[PDB]
Amino acid sequence: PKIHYRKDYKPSGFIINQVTLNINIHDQETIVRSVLDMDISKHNVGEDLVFDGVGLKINEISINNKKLVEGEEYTYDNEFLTIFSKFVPKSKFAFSSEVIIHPETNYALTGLYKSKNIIVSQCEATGFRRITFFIDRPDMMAKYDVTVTADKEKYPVLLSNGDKVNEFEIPGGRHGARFNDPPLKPCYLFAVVAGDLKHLSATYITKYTKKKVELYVFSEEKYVSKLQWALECLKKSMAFDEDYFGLEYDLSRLNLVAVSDFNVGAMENKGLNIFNANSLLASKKNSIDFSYARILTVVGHEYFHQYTGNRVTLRDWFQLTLKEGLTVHRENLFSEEMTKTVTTRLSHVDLLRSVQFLEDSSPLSHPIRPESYVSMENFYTTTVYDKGSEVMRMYLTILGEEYYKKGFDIYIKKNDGNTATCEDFNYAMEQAYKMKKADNSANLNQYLLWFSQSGTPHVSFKYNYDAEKKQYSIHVNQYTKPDENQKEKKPLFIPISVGLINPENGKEMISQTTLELTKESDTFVFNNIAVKPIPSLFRGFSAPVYIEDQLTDEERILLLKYDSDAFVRYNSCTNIYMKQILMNYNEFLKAKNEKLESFQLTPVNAQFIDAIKYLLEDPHADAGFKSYIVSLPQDRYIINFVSNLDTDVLADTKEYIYKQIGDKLNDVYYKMFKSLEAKADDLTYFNDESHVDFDQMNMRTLRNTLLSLLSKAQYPNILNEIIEHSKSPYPSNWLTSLSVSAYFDKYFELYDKTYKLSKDDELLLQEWLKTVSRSDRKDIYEILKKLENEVLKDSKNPNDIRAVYLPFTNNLRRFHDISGKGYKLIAEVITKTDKFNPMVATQLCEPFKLWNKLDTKRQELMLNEMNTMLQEPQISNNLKEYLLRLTNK
Ligand SMILES: O=C(CC1CCCC1)N[C@@H](C(=O)NO)c1ccc(-c2cc(F)c(F)c(F)c2)cc1
Ligand SMILES: [Mg+2]
Ligand SMILES: [Mg+2]
Ligand SMILES: [Mg+2]
Ligand SMILES: [Zn+2]
Repeated sequence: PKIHYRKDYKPSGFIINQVTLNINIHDQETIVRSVLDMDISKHNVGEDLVFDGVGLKINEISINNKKLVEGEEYTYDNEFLTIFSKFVPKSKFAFSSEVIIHPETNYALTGLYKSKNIIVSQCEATGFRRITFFIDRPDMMAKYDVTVTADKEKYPVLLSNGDKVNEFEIPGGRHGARFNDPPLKPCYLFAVVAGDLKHLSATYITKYTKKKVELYVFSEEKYVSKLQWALECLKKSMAFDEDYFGLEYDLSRLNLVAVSDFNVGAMENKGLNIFNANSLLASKKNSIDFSYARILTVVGHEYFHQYTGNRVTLRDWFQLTLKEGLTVHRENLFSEEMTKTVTTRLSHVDLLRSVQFLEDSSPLSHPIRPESYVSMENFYTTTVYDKGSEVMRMYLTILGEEYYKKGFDIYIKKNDGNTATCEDFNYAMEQAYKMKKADNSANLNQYLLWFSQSGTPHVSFKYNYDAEKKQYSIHVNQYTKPDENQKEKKPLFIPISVGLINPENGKEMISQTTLELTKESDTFVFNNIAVKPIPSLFRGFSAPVYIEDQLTDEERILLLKYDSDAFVRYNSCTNIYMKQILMNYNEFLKAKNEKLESFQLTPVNAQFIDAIKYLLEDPHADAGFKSYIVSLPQDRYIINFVSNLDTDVLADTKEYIYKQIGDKLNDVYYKMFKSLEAKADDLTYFNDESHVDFDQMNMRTLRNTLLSLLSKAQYPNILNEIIEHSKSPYPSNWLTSLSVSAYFDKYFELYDKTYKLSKDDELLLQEWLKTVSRSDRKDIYEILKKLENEVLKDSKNPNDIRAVYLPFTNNLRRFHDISGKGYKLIAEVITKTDKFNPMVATQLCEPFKLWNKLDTKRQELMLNEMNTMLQEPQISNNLKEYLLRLTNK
């Protein structure tokens, strides 16, 4: 297994200047002819010419139109085509090849493949080599001239990058289209699509150049009525890049294409963005509310890549976070501006501190720019994406908007049209830093440790107030635990956005302030502080760290009620919950270990419950924020704070705390569930796909959260509400009715009702599958078997497999059944999936990421299943390398 090392980067001895492709799609095979106009680079030392080429069937290869012969002049081992250096020209030459590939049976969904009746490519990271021979790395930038031919009846729509410059008929019912893309691009941005596609289209006029851009959104005919929101989102994305960053689209046309079979969310191929249908298609009758923010996010993300990834690209794959972290950050700015809801930022923090913090304390922990890799298909991690985004966001926090925009424009102007590295971005940010500090000696050299140092920093606080001096001090300490990547961790540049709240009136005591912590510890002193404040720390979650606020629950309640910052209010609530959870967990654990016949549990803080009621009853307070405060922290957030976590004890702990709060607040919950109905379920715009109301969707989130709490509590006659909820036109509601009916004898009645509502829309049926999978049912294992036999069967669609199994893996009580039956089940699915889709098989390993954080019995059970998977003779490269790293082999 070849290990690639970041320090080993060297430019190629060759240059590829022009790619001319002929892709001829036939019924049982696809023939790919390619001419590469090539040259010898200044770094050449007379080496063999080695092309990447994976799974290609060679018909012929030639240099300068002279056919090469296997064995004497070249070897091919199904991975590398080697042309011996004595046959490689010493000046400009043409390399040509004709190969046969087979998209119909390409179930791994990389390279050229068939998704239902659509032929589609996926080339990032190293998938272009599955289509034709290439030096398949992003610094080999070239011009592309691409012709595609196909049966006209089956494939009337043909698309590739660039301008369509010819269309022509071919004998035998075939036709072709030629696409010329003159701007240089790396091969991972190549794409081709062929199918019987239907579309919506619009014309966008850019802000400054006033160029007309044609926008096309494509799907199969059955779902063309689900394209409208995506088109709206694309217009919004273009306007935001113009308005915030001053950046306009440079091409005449942008196509977005939905396909049913896709390994991830979407892909930014230049002018031809290709999407998982679940991240492009929606309608109000056939989609849950989550689809609307998802499509906005993913359309936005792929659009923002046109600058941060496409026009400025990567020198090498170790720079992945330079385009992904930065594009996630750009999408976050966009979505926060579009939704105007605090829950957009809170949702990203919620994901980071559960999923990404877990990764960063697991054996898989890596920095956002790793030092090595074996599988690029395993490289696309929440660390690279989401911690990367927080690292890109910290530059904006440090510089402020005006200087951040100045630094970003420096980055774009200096690197437009070229490859770049993480240092290039830090350099541009540093220039803005010098401007802001009015100090040409200022630098961001320490900031580079965010790219190289793995692990989550811990930031802790102590305070001092001198009432006579009116002097307040915040003493701050930072610590990152040593791990496999650094034995000694260095202090980072941590920006701490802070406010000081007057506890008597709730008002701000200082102006906007960002503490710059650059040492292992520092003391920040504030004068003329007239009363002892409550500090509001890491406003907006200003650095990706474990925050240890050292506040009392009384102080946290005051912030929860009266602070100005949504994150600090949410975090103060989180911290109150965590203190309770750890305390009750240990009490339950003691009772279990000591086999106690009786014991006591510490009750939930009554002033905390009073504060929740106060916020819930405030009509001016935000419904999305309300849904967060009545929900306990994510299990994957909690696990970062408990060694040898017994999942049964945690489930008992959560149950006690929810029952404590519900015993006091259930009448409030029910009153709110009823009073929110009119605005939450308003149908005024149900048949307008352009009208999306994120506040209204948050009201539905709150109602569906409250209904779940009330159903679990067996609130009197709540089943009446559940049944009426099942009749709502909104899938978010009627799928919720299925979920919350798990606690009643009507579950299988609603199972059948909602199945019939879902079965005729591919994506809605996947949402139904997720709802069943996550149902809190004692018979969930029997239910999963029913889904397997009746709905899923032997589908190779990743959306189907992920929908059936991943939600169930979050069932704390049942997935972690002490028999190990849940670990056995998912391991069987992983091994089965690995036969045809190694990338998705590795995604299905997600529940095992926390294996060494569980109690010792469950550690043993998970490890046994992982070792069983590792012993499969046919295990893929992806899955083997992932499980070897995860099990510390
Ligand atoms: O969809 C997402 C996550 C979403 C983005 C917005 C909301 C979260 N991310 C994709 C992305 O960054 N798009 O810009 C992304 C695209 C291709 C690959 C990828 C595919 C393969 F088939 C490979 F083999 C491979 F090595 C790599 C992995 C990820
Ligand atoms: Mg092949
Ligand atoms: Mg405008
Ligand atoms: Mg299907
Ligand atoms: Zn991306």
